[PDB]
Amino acid sequence: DSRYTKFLTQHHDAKPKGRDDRYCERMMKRRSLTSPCKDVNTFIHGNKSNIKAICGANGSPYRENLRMSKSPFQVTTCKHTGGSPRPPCQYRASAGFRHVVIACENGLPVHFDESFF
Repeated sequence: DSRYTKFLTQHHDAKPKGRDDRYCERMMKRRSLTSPCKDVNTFIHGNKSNIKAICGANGSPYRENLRMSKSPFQVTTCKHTGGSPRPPCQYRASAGFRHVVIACENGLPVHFDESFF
């Protein structure tokens, strides 16, 4: 697989071990996002319940089909460097406490809008 399961696999790490370049390199490999190297990928920290609530009362409609969180989240964005689609995949991290924009379907998060950052 469902789009919700895919979203958790790609975008949720509750208690990150770090929030730097090496953290991104290790996590992109662990979540199988390195064949080919994914260009940009954000991990959202904290609990799952707060992320699901964006699809209800803790989010607001944003543009035609997206939703913006009403409060900020701890996030780490991983951006591919070197430009080779082939692994090993090197990444640069950008961590922050930011509002996030997602898409929801059936009350569940199914896509992360990387372009918002």
